[PDB]
Amino acid sequence: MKILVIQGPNLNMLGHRDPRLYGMVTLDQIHEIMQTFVKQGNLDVELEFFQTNFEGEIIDKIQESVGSDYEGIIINPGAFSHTSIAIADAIMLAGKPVIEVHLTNIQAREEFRKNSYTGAACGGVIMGFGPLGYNMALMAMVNILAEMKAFQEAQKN
Amino acid sequence: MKILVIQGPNLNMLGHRDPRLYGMVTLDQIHEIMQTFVKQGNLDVELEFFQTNFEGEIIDKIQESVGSDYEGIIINPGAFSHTSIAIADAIMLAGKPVIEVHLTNIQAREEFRKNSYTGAACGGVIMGFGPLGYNMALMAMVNILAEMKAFQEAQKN
Amino acid sequence: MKILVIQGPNLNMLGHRDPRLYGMVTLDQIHEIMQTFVKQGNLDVELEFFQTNFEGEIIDKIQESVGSDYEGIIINPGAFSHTSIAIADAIMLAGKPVIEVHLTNIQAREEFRKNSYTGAACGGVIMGFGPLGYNMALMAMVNILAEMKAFQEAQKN
Ligand SMILES: COc1ccc(C[C@@H]2C(=O)[C@@H](O)[C@H](O)C[C@]2(O)C(=O)O)cc1
Ligand SMILES: COc1ccc(C[C@@H]2C(=O)[C@@H](O)[C@H](O)C[C@]2(O)C(=O)O)cc1
Ligand SMILES: COc1ccc(C[C@@H]2C(=O)[C@@H](O)[C@H](O)C[C@]2(O)C(=O)O)cc1
Repeated sequence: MKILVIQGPNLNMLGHRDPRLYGMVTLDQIHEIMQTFVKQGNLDVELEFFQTNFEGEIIDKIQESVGSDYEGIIINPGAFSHTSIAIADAIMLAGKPVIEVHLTNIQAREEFRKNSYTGAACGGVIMGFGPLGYNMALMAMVNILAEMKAFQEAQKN
Repeated sequence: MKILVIQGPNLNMLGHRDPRLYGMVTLDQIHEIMQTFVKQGNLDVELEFFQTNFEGEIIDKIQESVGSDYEGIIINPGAFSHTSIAIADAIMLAGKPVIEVHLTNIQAREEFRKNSYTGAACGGVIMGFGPLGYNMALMAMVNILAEMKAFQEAQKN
Repeated sequence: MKILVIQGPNLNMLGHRDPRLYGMVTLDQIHEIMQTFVKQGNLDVELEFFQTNFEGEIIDKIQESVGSDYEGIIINPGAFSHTSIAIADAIMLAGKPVIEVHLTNIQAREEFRKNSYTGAACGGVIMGFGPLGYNMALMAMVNILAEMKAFQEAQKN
């Protein structure tokens, strides 16, 4: 399975600013960690990574996964989680599993971060585990996809 | 008259997901339905179509219309209707009639879709007729333009 | 010191619409006025100007200044002030002083203009002086930077 990993605004600045809620691990490092979770679990999973500060590039990227070779999306829309009805609408039209990840616990910060329009549109949401949350999402995605295919095996029969 | 039609985010995915509020017709077909309306009524109207998932491309495009061939704009800002103060400000400086269209009835859906910052800046708003809404906007644009022209022609006399 | 000046959406349209709150001076004219203020003060300041209608372009530009030789930013996020948590987050990681400027007094307009997420992340905010507000920001920026430097080399010894 090809799994698309989408990283929203300012996530490329990880490990260069703000080790209060963020630590000192970089975005590339998290992606390396995801890669070795796949490698070593021996999962038939090809990860593709995409980071952007543009809401429209996120929407473009989600729309291009439709009818593509991608079976699922792992997304951290960053600040756009709280504001982007348009990303939420793209998610609802994706026709495939989408898991939202947050590094931080968005229930425990400013009032303006508590709402997630994107999260409400995703099947599941993970927050507050830092980098590990992405490994959690990979484990879930693999199980969701296995379960979906095995359901559609015994489906026709 | 050159009339510019702007379609916002996810509108390019019509007929490719969600047959309930949206049906099964595509964006390209709606645009062919519009041309057909210009013909069957012999309107002296040249249409240019533009879809984007980018808030800034929408703003650039409205701005580009200022002191241009374009006599008016028919716009469906999509989800950005409810959030984009910047698109509303661009509409306010366009110096020409702008009409907002929605496919769905935005008074009858989620609470976060009820506000249209963009619609409030437009001269008039149309919602809940599906594809047909765009032809209704066409008919109004022609009438508004004719009345501006006549008023101006009888302003010098 | 190189100083970065970022101008948000619709600001390029100054003088080309709406002398009610906005007057008749253009964006290019404002930037010459700032240049003049530097020249006349014999300030050792190199200004770089950037305007965009794109939220992600503003965020890329703020990030690009991290680690560079730009020592400060003067920003008018325009309508994104009221909406963009993502731009506020970028300001928070900038690692350098950032001053927000508005031409108009945003406490005295529509209720939706009152909140500035970006202004709250900035060290200081200036509003309602028209173009003059940008020379006020320049004066402050120079004084803040000289203060910061007079402190670094004195804490060293
Ligand atoms: C140093 O750059 C950052 C800035 C913010 C975050 C947190 C993410 C955001 O961008 C926030 O706007 C959002 O509220 C939560 C966030 O999505 C997360 O916890 O992963 C991560 C790295
Ligand atoms: C198939 O993809 C979509 C998703 C949403 C819409 C509706 C338009 C939007 O994008 C919404 O976010 C908005 O609230 C209403 C909408 O403007 C419309 O009814 O045309 C259309 C097609
Ligand atoms: C001629 O075009 C404009 C439109 C609005 C402004 C005001 C600026 C904005 O873009 C607003 O959305 C914001 O609320 C205040 C503003 O930032 C300002 O006073 O500079 C300036 C020029």
